[PDB]
Amino acid sequence: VEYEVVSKNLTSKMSHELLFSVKKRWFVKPFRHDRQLGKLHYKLLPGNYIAFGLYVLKNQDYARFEIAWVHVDKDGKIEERTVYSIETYWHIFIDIENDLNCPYVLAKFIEMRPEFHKTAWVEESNYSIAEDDIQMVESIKRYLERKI
Ligand SMILES: [Mg+2]
Repeated sequence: VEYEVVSKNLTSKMSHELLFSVKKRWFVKPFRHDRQLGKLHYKLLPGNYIAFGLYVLKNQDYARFEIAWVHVDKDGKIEERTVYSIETYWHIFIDIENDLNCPYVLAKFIEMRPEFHKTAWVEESNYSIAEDDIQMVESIKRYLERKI
């Protein structure tokens, strides 16, 4: 199964979506990264993945952050759900990058946001976090709650 997520930076707004490998425990290698529509493409062994989404209306100093759970079965059948959604000031997410005491995956995801008018690029990372998906997703929430 190849699944589609949006990844675009426009003068008005950005929308930064990234899948995550519960299995490899670090972001998923996209084969194609379309700059022509604002899209990423994915090759993924059927199983469990976390969609990290970041939407930002800059003229509103606005940013909505969401974590969804992507469950796709051995028949290729997709089903999603959001597990988490926070809304907040965009300027706050920027500072979270520099925040040292801030969940690495979160603090790195913010870092992978797309260059102006282009598509965020997932890198070959052979580093793996300590926590399993649940512990992680939690501390990513534990933090944001406090950081707002
Ligand atoms: Mg299942």
